[PDB]
Amino acid sequence: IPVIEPLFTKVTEDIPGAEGPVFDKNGDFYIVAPEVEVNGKPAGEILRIDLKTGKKTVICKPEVNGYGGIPAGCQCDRDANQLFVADMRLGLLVVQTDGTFEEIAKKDSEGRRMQGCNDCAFDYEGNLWITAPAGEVAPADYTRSMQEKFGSIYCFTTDGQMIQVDTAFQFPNGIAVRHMNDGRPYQLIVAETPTKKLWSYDIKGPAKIENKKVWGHIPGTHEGGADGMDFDEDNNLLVANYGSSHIEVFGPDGGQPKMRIRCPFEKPSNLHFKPQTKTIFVTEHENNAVWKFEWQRNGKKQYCETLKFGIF
Ligand SMILES: [Ca+2]
Ligand SMILES: [Ca+2]
Repeated sequence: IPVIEPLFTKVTEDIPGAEGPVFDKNGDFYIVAPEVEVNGKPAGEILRIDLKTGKKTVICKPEVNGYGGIPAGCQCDRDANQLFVADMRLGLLVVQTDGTFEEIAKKDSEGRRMQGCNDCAFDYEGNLWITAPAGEVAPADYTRSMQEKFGSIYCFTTDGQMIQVDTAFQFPNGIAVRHMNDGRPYQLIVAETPTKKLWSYDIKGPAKIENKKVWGHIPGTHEGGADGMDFDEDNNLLVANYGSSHIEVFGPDGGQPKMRIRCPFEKPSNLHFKPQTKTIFVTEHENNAVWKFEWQRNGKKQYCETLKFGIF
């Protein structure tokens, strides 16, 4: 498999469990620090990074009734410049730029208690597909599906429904949505970390997925596997292979990677493209840092980059 070795340039450092990189509607950059702790208890943070200086500013330190969150993944909204954040303890959060936030769901559409989330992906229809590898949200005792298959998948719809669309995953992690050229959402890709698998589903409509399939295979037998993921403008899927020192590049049809990207570290965690560029910001756990490198092309536009009142 072809492997490229692009220059990785340092962005920022010392962010415990550096995760969920995201750009907002203003082009501002954000990173989540799920692993920040205060006396052994979770006290996760959501930070804004000044790309010019690399200086950090924590805008939000989410906690509900004394229970600190473990913010792990982000997506920027389109109709409002707010961030939807997958939290391993609090579920789904909506965080404002001023640092204020709200807890979206205690329970799903079936009245079942909400599970802690890790990552999420907005489709062009505005529906948010979320991976839920943790057990029930706080106040429940923290649990994660690294060993047992109780990880779930949710779809938070435009009409405000938190619908569990699937479950029985062994740590569902990264997630991405494939769209047709006309903008129609038609395939969901879900990373199941320890099993070294990328699963796919046909999106038949909002909160409606069918035909679960093993879409791709993540290289290596190291501890870890597929973490964060995103598509480039040609629909190639770049997946951070935690523990392999590489970001895998799958073609539109999946299977085995068609190329790998060597990182100057062992634990790439998540990645995100800078709008209108080929620049991919990469978070990694070895140094709890953020880097950036130039990919072959621009990234696929995130939902936040689309236009509600767009003519074409
Ligand atoms: Ca993740
Ligand atoms: Ca991303």
